Amino acid sequence: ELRVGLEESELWLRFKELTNEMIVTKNGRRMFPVLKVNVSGLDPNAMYSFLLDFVAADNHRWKYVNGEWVPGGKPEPQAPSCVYIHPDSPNFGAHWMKAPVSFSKVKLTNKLNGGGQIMLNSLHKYEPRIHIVRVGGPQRMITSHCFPETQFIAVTAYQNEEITALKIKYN
Ligand SMILES: CCn1cc(NC(=O)C2CCC2)cn1
Repeated sequence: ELRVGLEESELWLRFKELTNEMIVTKNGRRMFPVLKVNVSGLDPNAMYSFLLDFVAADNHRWKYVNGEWVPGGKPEPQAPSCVYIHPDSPNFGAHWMKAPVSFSKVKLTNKLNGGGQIMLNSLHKYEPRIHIVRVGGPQRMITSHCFPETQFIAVTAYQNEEITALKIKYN
């Protein structure tokens, strides 16, 4: 059975219990913590690409109001985000299972750009999701996994200094 797990879940849970925030810039900003996934149960010899996208967790705008995050009252349907291809893709099952698959080079932006950078809406809450795509073979296959532990609000600057402090303490 194909098993997908989150590396460093206990750290992600520290961020999550404060409401995690990720900075977005015009040119795009890398994530901290980095999404790292433990994968087992692949065919060592089969061919796979690792894809990353961000699901709008709800249809609302969020605002930091008197030291706490609160959703607006005006739901807007959230278009799905663009997909980031892990740069080691495409690659053998063995490659993907020998060390945690680390998305250290994805950059989160607030502006439509050449591409590579993933555009998110500022003050929307996001749930990271991967797709493991079996490629090359006749029969294609996808397996998808969400990481609730890694939810965050996209922000142009940090609102909760408790987050600012955790980011510095562990980077
Ligand atoms: C990072 C190098 N790279 C990989 C691709 N495309 C794929 O792997 C396709 C299989 C479905 C997505 C394009 N560039």
